[PDB]
Amino acid sequence: AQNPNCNIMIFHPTKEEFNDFDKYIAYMESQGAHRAGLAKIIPPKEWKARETYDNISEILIATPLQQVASGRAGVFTQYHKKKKAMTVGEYRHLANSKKYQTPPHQNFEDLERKYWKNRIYNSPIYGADISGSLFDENTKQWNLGHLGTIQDLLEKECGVVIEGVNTPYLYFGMWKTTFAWHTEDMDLYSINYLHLGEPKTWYVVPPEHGQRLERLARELFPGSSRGCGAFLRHKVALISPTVLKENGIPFNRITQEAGEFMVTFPYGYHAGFNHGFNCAEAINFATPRWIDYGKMASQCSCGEARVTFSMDAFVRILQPERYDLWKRGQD
Ligand SMILES: NC(=S)Nc1ccc(F)cc1
Ligand SMILES: O=C(O)CNC(=O)C(=O)O
Ligand code: NI
Ligand SMILES: [Zn+2]
Repeated sequence: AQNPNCNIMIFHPTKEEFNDFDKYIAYMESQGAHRAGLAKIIPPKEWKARETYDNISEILIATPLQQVASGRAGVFTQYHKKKKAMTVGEYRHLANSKKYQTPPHQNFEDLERKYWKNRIYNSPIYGADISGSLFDENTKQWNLGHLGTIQDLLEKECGVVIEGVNTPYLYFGMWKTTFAWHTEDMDLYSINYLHLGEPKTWYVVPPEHGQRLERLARELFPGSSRGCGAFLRHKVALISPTVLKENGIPFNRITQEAGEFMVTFPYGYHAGFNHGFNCAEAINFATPRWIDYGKMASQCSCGEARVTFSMDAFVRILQPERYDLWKRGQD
């Protein structure tokens, strides 16, 4: 078996290899990349997402989110407080202000130490889940707005035609902005391109060990666990690498820099933080290997998770027994 230790693998496709997206995902998996839950893909030197990022300041962040923490440094939740709208130019200025800017640091490891020591004592503001794309329409390779849709994948594999669409989202981040431990909706893949700015550090649990993370989360957030059998779907819980190590949870970490893609694989739990002002673009996708994960995906039915329109069809077709209860939490 390839990659038995479930290490995060890094790929350097040639421009020829970068033509066929599906084929290269399949190649990565033939080398065992999915066992880690996360892979890095460095694009060919000849490739670019767009010409410049000089004219993005007028993009609107309609609902910036202030991420307010509760708990202890290594085990905490965050809730999202809605703030007034601001443009990307205004947001960048805020990110670079004395209150919010990245502190002096020696290297990525030093900054990581500072993040886990001090994150809970600050409330950074995130521009998340903004529908849109920064890929040039003439970019033909690995354009996240031009991927085959999940609905067409389900139709190709299972013969059922369903409603729904599948478009990218933009994320504008600043120092300490945080993404909580989660897998994707319906345990789908995700792909994330860091367009511009400071790095993003990722943590990931191998899919074959996801239930170990779930068990620890139930122990560490006992009230949340009683309230919902799938509360990590709420995307609000953080557990530090130190606490994961103390509890013997297998995981890996890696830092993504501007110009690099990350792919998360079905049922690969991940979490992380931004180093400073940046912009990422991400979208979910599927392959034939995903279908069995979609059939088995846990669901939140307590009402907190609240998902896109398009997940309805996924649950309806792949999980018909669960559909009645799930839809109740969504109305
Ligand atoms: N490459 C960068 S950081 N360009 C940029 C970012 C924000 C903005 F408002 C205008 C331009
Ligand atoms: O970048 C972020 O804030 C979160 N991204 C993801 O969880 C992802 O791409 O799957
Ligand atoms: Ni994700
Ligand atoms: Zn729930």
